[PDB]
Amino acid sequence: EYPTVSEIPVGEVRLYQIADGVWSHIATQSFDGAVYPSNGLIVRDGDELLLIDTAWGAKNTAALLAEIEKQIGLPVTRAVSTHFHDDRVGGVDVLRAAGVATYASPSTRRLAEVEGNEIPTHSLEGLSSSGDAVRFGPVELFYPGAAHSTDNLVVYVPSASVLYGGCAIYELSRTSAGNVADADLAEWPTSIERIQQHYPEAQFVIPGHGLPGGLDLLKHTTNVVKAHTNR
Ligand SMILES: SC[C@H]1SC[C@@H]2Nc3ccccc3N21
Ligand SMILES: [Zn+2]
Ligand SMILES: [Zn+2]
Ligand SMILES: [Zn+2]
Repeated sequence: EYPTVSEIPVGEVRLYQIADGVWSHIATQSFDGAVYPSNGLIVRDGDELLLIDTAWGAKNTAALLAEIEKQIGLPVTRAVSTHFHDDRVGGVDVLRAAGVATYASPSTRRLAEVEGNEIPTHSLEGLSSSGDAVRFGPVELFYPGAAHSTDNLVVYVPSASVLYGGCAIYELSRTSAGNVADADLAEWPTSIERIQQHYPEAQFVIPGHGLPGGLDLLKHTTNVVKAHTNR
C-alpha cells in the first residue's frame, strides 16, 4: 500500500500515515530520463507539525504544503533538512516564505552554500561528533557519522518506533550504489553500525528513496556500499 514511484506524477505529493501522528511524504523527480521517488517525514508536535526534508524542489514543496493543509490541517511550524542535497533542501525558500522555521546542522548549511543550494535558516547545535543525539520537539536527531554525505542526519520518532534514515539508508530493491559523489564509503558501514546500536528497537525504517521496511535495511545498505567499495 506504500506509494510507488509509478503512482506519483512529478509535481504531485502523497502522504502515507505510518502511526498516530506520523506520516511520510512521497514525491517524484525526473533525472537523466528516469523517474525517482523521494521520502520525507511529518511528525505531529501537539497542535503543530514538524517536517523532515523538502519534497525535492520548490514546486513539489508547494504541493506538499498544500497536501498537508488538505489532509492534516495542522500548521507546519518547523522543518529539518537531513543533508545538503536538493532533495532535502530544495524547497527551503518556499517553506521560509510560508513562515516555516527551517533548520539544519551548521555542516549542512555550509555544504548547501558551497553547492549553491537553498540554505536552512537556523543552525542545529549538538550534532558535530559522530554518535551525537539531540531532542527536537517530538523527534530525536542523530548524527551517525559520515555516510551518504559527511553531514547526514537520521531521525527517530520514539512514540512510534519510526527510524527515518534519509539517504544514508537504501531501500531493499536498490542493489547498486546510488549518488555517492559526496559519500564517505570508508566510514559508511561504521556509521550504520552506530544507527543500529542507538535504535535497535526501531520497527519501521524509512529510506531516503523508496519503500520502507525493518532494520534489515541497515545491513542491506552496508552490503550494497561494501560491494560498491570493491567494484
Ligand atoms: S541524494 C540527492 C538527490 S538530489 C539530485 C541527485 N541525483 C539523483 C538521482 C536519483 C536519485 C537521487 C539523486 N540525488
Ligand atoms: Zn543526497
Ligand atoms: Zn526563525
Ligand atoms: Zn537522496
